[PDB]
Amino acid sequence: DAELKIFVSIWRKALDQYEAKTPGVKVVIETGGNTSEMQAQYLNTVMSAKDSSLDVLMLDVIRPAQFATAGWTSDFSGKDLSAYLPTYAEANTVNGKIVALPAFADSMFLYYRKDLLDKYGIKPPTTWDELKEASKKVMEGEKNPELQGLSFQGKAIEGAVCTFLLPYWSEGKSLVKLNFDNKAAVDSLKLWKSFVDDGISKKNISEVATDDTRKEFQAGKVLFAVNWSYAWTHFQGKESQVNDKVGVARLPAVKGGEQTTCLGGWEFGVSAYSKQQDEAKKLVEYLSSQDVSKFMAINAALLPTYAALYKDADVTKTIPWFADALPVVETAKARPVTPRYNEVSETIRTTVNGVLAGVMTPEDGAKQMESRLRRVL
Ligand SMILES: CCCCCCCCO[C@H]1O[C@H](CS(=O)(=O)O)[C@@H](O)[C@H](O)[C@H]1O
Repeated sequence: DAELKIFVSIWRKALDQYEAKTPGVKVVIETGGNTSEMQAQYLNTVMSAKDSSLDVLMLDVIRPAQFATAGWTSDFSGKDLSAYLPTYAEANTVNGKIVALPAFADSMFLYYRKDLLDKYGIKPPTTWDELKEASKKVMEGEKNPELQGLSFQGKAIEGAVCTFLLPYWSEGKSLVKLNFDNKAAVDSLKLWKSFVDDGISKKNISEVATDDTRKEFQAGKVLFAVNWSYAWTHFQGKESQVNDKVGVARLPAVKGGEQTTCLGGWEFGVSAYSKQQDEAKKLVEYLSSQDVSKFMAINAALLPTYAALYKDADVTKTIPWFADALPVVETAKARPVTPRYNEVSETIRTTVNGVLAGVMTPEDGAKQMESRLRRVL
């Protein structure tokens, strides 16, 4: 018997299946913020205070180092992660302890209006330069002041960390020992600024969060969108203007660079302060199972944590492009692994937001970012 509390901020469907096979166990969803940094700030407060209310925590792929070192989670003792994609086995392992079980993979893709590219004879762009030239050509034809060339995240949210690193990684650089490439940091901030200055992105991109990009593209207002796999279900759902009008490509590269992307995804941890440790673990073993991974791929376009589900016939029937997504996820670059990740994120996202709001130049942004990261890495 148990009333379990899960922090998830279609999962209700998965929880109803567990309840239907587990008599005397009911599960209630709890929330605290939309974007991941908001969820982190909240969980820091209640975990710091040893709050026993939550049993299971849905945590971002960037969280296990913090949660492990603070002793905020109950480790899966003797657990083998070898069935999961190795990138997620590694992320959920800290000094040899299994901190959490993978919930779903994720990576950033380029969503595009394949109807608009097709009308203008344009191929999916492989460089930001090709994306600019495509946007200009489509915008000149459409004469549509509501049509944005490129939606990307400029709000001071976790997503803007990812935004900063896409061009940095593309140029072949790494952040981590801190290894700050100033030229590539300014080049990243200049690129995102250049879309606002050129009109290819809207004047207030600094106000745009992950799900703003999702809603605006879904409403038919965006040619090109940087986003995560979950967007797909919404694009092809009942309140979309873009059903059957969406292509998915690897992100453009910077001139002469690689088509790199950011690793994302989430995992289920058990709270160290949970009073229902045994039933919490059993719920997490169900939620991290292959059957539930498959259900979440088909019903919510969450990329699987199991390699085999990428080319499972029921998964590809629903989302054909998942068959091409496995190597993108497998090769995706990771945000720095550190217990102090919240300080890394805070520095990077506020610098991106400031540059895009015009509050600081890319040059001053990069300098201030490097000074702040030095005290943290
Ligand atoms: C039914 C459940 C749907 C939720 C699936 C996507 C959640 C957002 O997660 C993605 O974006 C984060 C940035 S942000 O949007 O929080 O700024 C990244 O950190 C994550 O790694 C990535 O998976």
